[PDB]
Amino acid sequence: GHLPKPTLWAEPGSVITQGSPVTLRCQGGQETQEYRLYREKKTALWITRIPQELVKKGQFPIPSITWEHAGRYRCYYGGRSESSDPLELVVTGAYIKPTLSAQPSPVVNSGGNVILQCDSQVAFDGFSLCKEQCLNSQPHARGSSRAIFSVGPVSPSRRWWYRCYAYDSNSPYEWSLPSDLLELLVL
Amino acid sequence: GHLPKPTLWAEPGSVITQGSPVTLRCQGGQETQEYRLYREKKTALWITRIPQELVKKGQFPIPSITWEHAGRYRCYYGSDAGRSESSDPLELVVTGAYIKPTLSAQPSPVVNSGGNVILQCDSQVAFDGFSLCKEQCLNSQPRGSSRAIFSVGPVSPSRWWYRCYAYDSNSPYEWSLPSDLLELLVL
Repeated sequence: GHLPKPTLWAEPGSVITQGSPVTLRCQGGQETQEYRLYREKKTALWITRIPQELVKKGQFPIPSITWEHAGRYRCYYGGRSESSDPLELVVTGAYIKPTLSAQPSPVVNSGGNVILQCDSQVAFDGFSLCKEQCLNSQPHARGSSRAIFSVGPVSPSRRWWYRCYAYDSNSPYEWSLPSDLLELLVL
Repeated sequence: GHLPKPTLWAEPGSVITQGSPVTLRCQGGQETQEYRLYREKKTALWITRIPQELVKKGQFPIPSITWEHAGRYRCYYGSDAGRSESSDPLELVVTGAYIKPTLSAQPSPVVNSGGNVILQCDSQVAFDGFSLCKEQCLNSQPRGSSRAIFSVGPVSPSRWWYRCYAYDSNSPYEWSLPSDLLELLVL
């Protein structure tokens, strides 16, 4: 027949601060069941610890996330369906926090673009920029562990709040503590 | 080095009524990278008409979307000094190809907070695929014929509007006209 690849998502989201709650949702449609979540590359042990009741409903809750929970996940149901697109679960708070700046400034004209700079006091091969949806960048040419991002066009009609993270690619799903919140003043 | 897989999204979204504009974004680290957008299973000619000015900024606009625009896209950046993995896929859907299905509450649009309700998507003509969208979407199956059943998890006050669609699995990104909006009422 036609078993549509299910939809996988995290609530409240996929980038969650260590110690905090989150619930992985897999839902193909109807009231139920044969949902099967698994982490890519290394079996995730908490999944096996989810009450069949929640699994038929496609709810895989994590009361208190830990670095061990991080990873790329996919789920399916069942004949079976294709695996859902990957959901990368991220935990933050593992390394010192970088600093986020807007060059030249947070104040920018409507429809314009601004360069956001993420600087780390300790070297890293990976940086992330999220808007309270993240962007992933490698370091930038001239900087001692700094990634620079380009955001725009900005518009007043929208909220432009950012935070950036530094991480080691050896474990791409464990990010540093978030940077202070950076608010863009569109004009 | 380390080449972080780019983030690929669409503005204003991945479900666009036929005739409307839509801009697919593929972004990464710097101000300009050699981004490359491509569709799966069938090459997308429209991507080649994109000026290099936009491409370097990772922008790939579609002024007026058509059936031929629907599809599974991914992108990456660099050159064979280093190209990144392809971004997570983005399924670009185009709606309004078929007669709209009817969407109903099973037993009713007014439910107790924390409760679950069954949504039914019915079509006057056979379709092997259905989709339910919260004004994201989860796709379902019938299932000998014509209807789809979706179960929406713990309903909470902290807004619930839905529209459903019908489609052919042999053309999974071309959806029908949307059913009327269905507002759920929490008590």
